Amino acid sequence: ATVQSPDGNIKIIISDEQSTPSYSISFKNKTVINNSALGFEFKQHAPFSNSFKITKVQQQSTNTQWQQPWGERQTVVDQHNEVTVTFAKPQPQGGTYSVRFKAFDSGVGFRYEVPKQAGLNNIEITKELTEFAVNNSHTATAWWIPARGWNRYEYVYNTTPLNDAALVHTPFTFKNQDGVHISIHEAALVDYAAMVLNQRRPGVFQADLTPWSSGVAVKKQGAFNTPWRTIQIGEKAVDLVNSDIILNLNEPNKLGDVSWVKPGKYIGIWWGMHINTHTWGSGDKHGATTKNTKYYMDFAAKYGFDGVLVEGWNTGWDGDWFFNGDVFSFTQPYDDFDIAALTKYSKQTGVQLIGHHETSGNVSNYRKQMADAFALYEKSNVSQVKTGYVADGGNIKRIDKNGIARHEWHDGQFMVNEYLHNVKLAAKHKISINTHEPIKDTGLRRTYPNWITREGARGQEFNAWGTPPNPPEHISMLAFTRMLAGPMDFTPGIFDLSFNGLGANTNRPQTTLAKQLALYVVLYSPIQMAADLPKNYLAKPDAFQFIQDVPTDWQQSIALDGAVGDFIVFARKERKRDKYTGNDWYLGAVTDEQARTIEISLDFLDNGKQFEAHIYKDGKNAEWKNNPYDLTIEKRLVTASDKLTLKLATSGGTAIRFKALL
Ligand SMILES: [Ca+2]
Ligand SMILES: [Cl-]
Ligand SMILES: [Cl-]
Ligand SMILES: [Mg+2]
Repeated sequence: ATVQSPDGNIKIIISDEQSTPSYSISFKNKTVINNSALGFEFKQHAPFSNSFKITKVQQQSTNTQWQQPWGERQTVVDQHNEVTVTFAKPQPQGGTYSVRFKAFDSGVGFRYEVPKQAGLNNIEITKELTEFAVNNSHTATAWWIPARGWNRYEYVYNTTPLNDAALVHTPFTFKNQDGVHISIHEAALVDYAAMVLNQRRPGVFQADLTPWSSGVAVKKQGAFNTPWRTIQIGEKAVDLVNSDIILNLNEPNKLGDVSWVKPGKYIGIWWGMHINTHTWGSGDKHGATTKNTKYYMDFAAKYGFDGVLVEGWNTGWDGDWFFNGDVFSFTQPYDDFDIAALTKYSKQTGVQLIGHHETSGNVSNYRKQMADAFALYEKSNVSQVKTGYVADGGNIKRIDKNGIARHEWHDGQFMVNEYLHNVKLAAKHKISINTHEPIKDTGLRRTYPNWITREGARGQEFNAWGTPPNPPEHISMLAFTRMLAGPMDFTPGIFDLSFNGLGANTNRPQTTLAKQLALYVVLYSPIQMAADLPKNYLAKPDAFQFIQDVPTDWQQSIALDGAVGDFIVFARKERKRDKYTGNDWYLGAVTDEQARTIEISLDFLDNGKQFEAHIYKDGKNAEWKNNPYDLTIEKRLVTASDKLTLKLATSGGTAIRFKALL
């Protein structure tokens, strides 16, 4: 069986000639994915592996578009060819299953659909046999983070030959010697275990499902489908970025009217604890006090921020909060945090309190309190909650039905279901969720638009204490790996880079000031933090104006140029909403440890309109180690026929507001 992208450049061949069912993929008539196996093994049920033959293919196609409630673009185009391939094996130990393939111009998705059949009752998958066999893997280069490690998704990216990537998380991005870029991920991860990629024979990446503590991967009753497995393929790195395949593979919005989900910018009592000017726990330096929260709310109201995150408001942080998962209350504030007074103040200022639920990995202590916790927040006019699951890999703690503690993975079926339960319950209270230590993004924000963002990668917080902090290349890695999954709460915008001393050997963002501004356009999220202390923004009002101006919701987004681990340039057009007319464009560019010159055409600007570019760029002598603050701000009249030379300092960047003129 064969299915091709609409333009014909991607071609998938599905076969039954090998030991098992298999597929392969060519791009512009060069094989990029060799024969790759399909099937399952189960704990007790007979395997779905060899001796299955193709009995039927069903071809169809799609050419449609749909609108996002919020996002990186307003209109999403869905154009693909589709084939459902049915496999059958005769008895004894026979069976049948289908695989559905969708071929887009930017990549392919496939999933298994196992129908009701005699003897398929309560089953437990122990292995998914799916492979991604990369052709010419000996000359390919990969950019990856290890899977199953003690620190979950929070690793800096490795740059290695593809054959060195032994056990990796997705999105898993690499390029072959021809320059073709490929990224493997998954979409609509629902009631199933996350896929890790395990390199077997060289270049053969086998699905490695994250298991329950008991050792099985996925529990199902009867007929079941898998999540989609996705293979993005493009001639350029930015072709991976500019694809909507992950969203297109998810089910449409199930929450109805989601106008109560509000993209916007926020600040927080947060960074002070990470740089040790405040504590999460009670005492003389407690961050989460009524007085401090009102001070942040006044600042937010004055400078145009929608909400104030406050961490450490609830009892249980005293001591070493990493070990306090059993004792957190999600309804009882500390005595110095007057939530009723802050509810009144939020209505008086128009600035909302943003809630915070850190579990330190104990999800049963959270689950038992969750209904009361969201009721309190709904009563308190709280519309967004940041959740947290800080614990080492494999050390989620749950209490089973017999009262016995078990350890689970953040990305097993158990936690996949746990996260979605939290999001669905929050939606009943009109609360949106920002998940730290999450399951990776698989596009479910389409289906549940209150799941607005997540962390699931090293963000700004590692620049306070990472030892070492994130390297200069980190953003340009994220843009082509983690960010292919969906939005990230990076918490950009640190203006005081000197709190631990300057130079290359201290814990600090290893960037220039202009790169901190560029992050607001480079890293998409519907909510963007201005992460720093308010007084640090008051010290730099001209630079702060960009953060005040920049939206977080976009009618269109275009990655204009870039290279993995080196640089990226984004242009985005604001969505018409709230104070934004919908006419302004924004640009952000960042580099790695190297200074870089990038030539950019402005032909993305609307034809026939004049713009005033407000350009925030590295000063002539800027360099991140000892001169990160040199900054130039320039105004320049431009149109679509103009061009721009970006001059990025070492770990530098540029941020631009293109203000449409009447
Ligand atoms: Ca974290
Ligand atoms: Cl994580
Ligand atoms: Cl960084
Ligand atoms: Mg580089």
